[PDB]
Amino acid sequence: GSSGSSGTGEKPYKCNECGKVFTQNSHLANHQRIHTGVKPSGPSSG
Ligand SMILES: [Zn+2]
Repeated sequence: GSSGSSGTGEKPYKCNECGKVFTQNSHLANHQRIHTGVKPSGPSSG
């Protein structure tokens, strides 16, 4: 199962999605936001 060598890098917080890194955790989490659907469902109107 895709048991290949695609993901080298020992970091505390890395956005595997793109390949970035953030000292803090929140930074990475908030960033991952762009790596997922963000349709205007809540009280937001785009
Ligand atoms: Zn990213």
